[PDB]
Amino acid sequence: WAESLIGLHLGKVALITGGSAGIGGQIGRLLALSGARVMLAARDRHKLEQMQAMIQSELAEVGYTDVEDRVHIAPGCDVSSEAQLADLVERTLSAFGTVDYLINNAGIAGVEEMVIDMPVEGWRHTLFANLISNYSLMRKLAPLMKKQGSGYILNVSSYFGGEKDAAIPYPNRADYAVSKAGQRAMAEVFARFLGPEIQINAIAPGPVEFARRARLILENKRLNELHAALIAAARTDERSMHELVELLLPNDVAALEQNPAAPTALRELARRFRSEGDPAASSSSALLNRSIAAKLLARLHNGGYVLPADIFANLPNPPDPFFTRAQIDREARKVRDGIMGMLYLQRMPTEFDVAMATVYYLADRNVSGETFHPSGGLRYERTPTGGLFGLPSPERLAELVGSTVYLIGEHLTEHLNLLARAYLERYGARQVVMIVETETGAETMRRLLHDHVEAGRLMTIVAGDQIEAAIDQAITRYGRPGPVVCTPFRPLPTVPLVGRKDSDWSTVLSEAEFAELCEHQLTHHFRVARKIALSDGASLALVTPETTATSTTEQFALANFIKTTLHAFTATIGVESERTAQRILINQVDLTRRARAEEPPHERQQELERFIEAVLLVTAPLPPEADTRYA
Amino acid sequence: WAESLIGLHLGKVALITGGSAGIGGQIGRLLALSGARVMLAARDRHKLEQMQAMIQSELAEVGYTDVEDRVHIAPGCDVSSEAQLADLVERTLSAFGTVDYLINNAGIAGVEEMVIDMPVEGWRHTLFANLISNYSLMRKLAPLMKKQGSGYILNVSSYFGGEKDAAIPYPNRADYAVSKAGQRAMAEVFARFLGPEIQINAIAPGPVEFARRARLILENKRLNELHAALIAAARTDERSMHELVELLLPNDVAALEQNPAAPTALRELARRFRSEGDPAASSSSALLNRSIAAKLLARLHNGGYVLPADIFANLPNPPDPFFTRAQIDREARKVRDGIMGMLYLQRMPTEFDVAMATVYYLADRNVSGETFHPSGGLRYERTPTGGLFGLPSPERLAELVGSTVYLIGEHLTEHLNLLARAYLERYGARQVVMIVETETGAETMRRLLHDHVEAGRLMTIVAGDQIEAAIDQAITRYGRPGPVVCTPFRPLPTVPLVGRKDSDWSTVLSEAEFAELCEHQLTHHFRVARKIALSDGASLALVTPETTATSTTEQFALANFIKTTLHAFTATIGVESERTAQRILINQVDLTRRARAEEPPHERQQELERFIEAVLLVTAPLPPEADTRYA
Repeated sequence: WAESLIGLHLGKVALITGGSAGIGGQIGRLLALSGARVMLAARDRHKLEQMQAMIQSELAEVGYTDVEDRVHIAPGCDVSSEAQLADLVERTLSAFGTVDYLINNAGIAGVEEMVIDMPVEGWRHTLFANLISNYSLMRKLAPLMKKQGSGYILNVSSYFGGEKDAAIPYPNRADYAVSKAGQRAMAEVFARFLGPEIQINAIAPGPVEFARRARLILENKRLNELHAALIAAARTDERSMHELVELLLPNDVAALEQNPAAPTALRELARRFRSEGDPAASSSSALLNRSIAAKLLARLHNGGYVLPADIFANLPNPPDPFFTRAQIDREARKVRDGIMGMLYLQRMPTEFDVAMATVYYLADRNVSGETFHPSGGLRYERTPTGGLFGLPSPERLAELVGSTVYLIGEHLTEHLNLLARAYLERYGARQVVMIVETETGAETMRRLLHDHVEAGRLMTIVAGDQIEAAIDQAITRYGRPGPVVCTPFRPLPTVPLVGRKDSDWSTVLSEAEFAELCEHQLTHHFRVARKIALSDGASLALVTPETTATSTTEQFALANFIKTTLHAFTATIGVESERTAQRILINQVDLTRRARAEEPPHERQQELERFIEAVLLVTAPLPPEADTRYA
Repeated sequence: WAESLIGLHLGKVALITGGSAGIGGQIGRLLALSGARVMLAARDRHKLEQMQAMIQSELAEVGYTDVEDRVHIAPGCDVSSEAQLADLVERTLSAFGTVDYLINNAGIAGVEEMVIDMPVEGWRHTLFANLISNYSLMRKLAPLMKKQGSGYILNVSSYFGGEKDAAIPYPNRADYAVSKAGQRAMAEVFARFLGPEIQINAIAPGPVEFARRARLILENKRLNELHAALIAAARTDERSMHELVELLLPNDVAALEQNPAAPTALRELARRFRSEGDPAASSSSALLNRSIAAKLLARLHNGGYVLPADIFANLPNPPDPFFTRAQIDREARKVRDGIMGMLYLQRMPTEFDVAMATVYYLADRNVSGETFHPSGGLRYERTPTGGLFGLPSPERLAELVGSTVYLIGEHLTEHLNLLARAYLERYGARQVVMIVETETGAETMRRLLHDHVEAGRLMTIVAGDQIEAAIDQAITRYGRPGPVVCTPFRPLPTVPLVGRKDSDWSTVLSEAEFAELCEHQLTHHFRVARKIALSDGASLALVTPETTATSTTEQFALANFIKTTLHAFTATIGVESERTAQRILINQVDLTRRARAEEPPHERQQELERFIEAVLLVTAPLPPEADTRYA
């Protein structure tokens, strides 16, 4: 079966991260059979050694000699560590000389939580492991590729990283989805710079070849239903969140339902628990357990709600089982049937087959900037990214009277000034809280908005790199937001994206600068979305970098990289929020365009008004339902 | 070099249309080397025989025996003819038994004109040759594939057929672009029905490996500039189009520029010809030649303008050269440099290389509904298809007072009623001309709109299958349109899209019914767009079929097929119109959605209002420029 492969990649040197198992192991195996010398990098030494021994044995079977020279390993390699990536490249070049194929295959599942349960450092770790590592190894290996005249970079992405002009939501997986989309976007925007010498493509396989995860889903559902009901009740109830949570302390579903003084949101939730609950499960008669309570308390504390850390210290523990085996097995079959039901071909691909298709694809010298699907044929949700638009309804705009608006930004002073004035002057917002990065940014906005500052309608807060603490200041001092608009603090850098063939690339976008780019243009939005969703914001517009007719070709590339990658975040958290009955509406407003000629004197003011209308379209709330006694 | 290939497809039977040359010939060649028995179909017998002889010789070289049994040909095969497709399938099954791989490769370039110069029968011929042929061969070969448990359909599409969620404009090639997009859309929507037994995918290669075409471009540019200026002048000049064309009869650029009584549009055009013209070319001193005049006369006659057929009979002939060799060679280099400048890899792929990548791809058993790019890495324009939107500006809506609106449809009576009322009652349109297919449709709309009928604001015309003649009736009797809205006359069919494994497929969507689908859901819109652009309509909304919660799964599939395929048309004619300085704004409004659960009692009226707003957004004209003496 290896006859088609032998010789296909003879004389190539390949580095495969995550090479000890899964798709990466099979790509390493089949590249070796096809004649390439391979360096397999992974964290676990023992698994790598077994893989290396298996491959070398198979090479000897089909006639290669000196097989120890053809398959090397790099154990203990954590691709999230920049120092270890340098060590890996040094080890590889010492073994084999120049690398022909960089197979960026390593990937961690990530935090596996909803955004509002996702620690910021956990999100960052996923980005370093799954996305920044890919840029870093390219940055270390592309100079030698370009010098020798040929090279190939393959980022092993995922179907759940989306496609060129559409985003794919991956609820409870926003960090993973963003890193996958970033892998594809890196190929899309770096191809023109890396050509003609170097090809760069992504592969995005679909599903490839349990009770514990199902129980977690049910525990998460209980958490979401409680959190949404408490957030909603605190919105329209005179009682504090502290007083509302005290209603849950008896941990008695029927008693809460029957409490005439409990808010309707909580009473109706208790009725649902009793009706939809399995009578053999204690979740049908108890509101929560200690694990759910602690996670709920963290959500509330992370949303700026004030309540004692020991409020659940005397919570009665429901007896096992909280969910029955029947409930858990039912959810597990639902998960499995959902995944199987995606497959047009009704059969799960193997890792071997996906690797074989990838190894054939690597022979194709005429593709760059593409995302190849070695398996696919999937019925799954899809959100085409952006377009023509208009203004929202007059009744939705009338809902902005008296609102509290947060605006976040620094560099886009003209946008921030106009947006503040539109909310305040056109739609009678009560106040605008302007959250900037630095004192210099604060003074700039205060001068641009001096009239509204002097009248108490424009407040400024300096966030620095502590945006969550700044939002807590806004919550405490000025009240929770309705609309929030989040723009990046920083402009895009202007450094080269590739080096000249005979240069040392010393001025090219560094590994650290790429990480800084992700921090200011992706993580910035995730932190705001996380905090604002937790803090009961009504709507949130995420704004991507601006490009103008004077932007450089590299800035256009990076803007489109950010636009594509952020659309995966926006799509995912949108579906997460909808499916969990959070009310917050999260949307993305793009300021950039792919080509320079598409940029706007008069067209400038027209472009700024279009931005204003797009933001109003996604931040103007719906009017409440009418009083049924009269209308 | 064939070592990787031998055995890869051993025992497969493949039918390749367009198999005598180009990519199809190389796919046939490499499939044969890989062990498949191949039937090569093409029109020219001699070229096919040479290809067959070359392949058989190569098979004998690498060790196959009885090579005449491995490579057959089907000469004189015109895939645009349904009868010849039946003959081809009978010939193939007689030779080889069941076909494993259908390689739908045949394709003609098509009409190679702008939509407004494109004969309707020429458009239809391209659809039959390039798109309907693909369905017809699938319909004849899929039953045997499903019966034996395996099969593969590959539609050889093009990069200029777009991608899953974005359209790619191909000006002067709308018929080709639509057929290419339809090939991809057929794979996308039929995959779920054809699985698990049958895979269906498309390939969309980019450019693969002149003075005459450049001269045609320059002649077309002269045509476009004259036509746009005449159309514009007739709009605001008291003189008839007949009288305006008489100003061109001296065929003297300088005299027209200097004529104080000539409309400013024509005087400024003549100045441009003199300034931008090569003084050694007679196009700098003569307005047109007899070839351009005849094509211009056809445009005007096809737009309902009245002027004698012999109006250019005494036109002075400009001496050669009309365009200089320098001008022609300059345009030729511009065309070439444009295509080369697309390639990220700065090198043109060969037909052999694209075929090799396709033959490797055919081994992948885990992909269906995909579009594989065997070459790619292209910097080219892209229009992401659809989304959130709003209402247009109040000043744009005020421009609708006194307008003449055409509405075209029959089945969507509720949409047509509401749209007519919105234009008439909300925005003070002067009149609405309702163009339906049948008398029964006319009486239905007349009853729904009886108040506006009785008041002279709603006129009805019955078009049958002669929509162009019906529009001429509207032009003559009621005046030229501003906004036009074009909806399909017919609903989508409800027949099965595949048959049961042991059935004869007698109820499955027939080849004729697929052609009828294209006529009513694609050609219908092309004919209207062509006629309305020629007739100086100000805007045109193309509306795709409606789906509701009661639509069948097959109707959802066909609606998305039409939506994807029509977006290629809309994108192409949009860019064509913009690049040639036509003022007409053409956009697409989609009524369907991919999934059934995404369909709307109350949500129904909300969905209809959204449709109204989308149509107003693309049909409300811009206000004119203000009088500079005062503002």
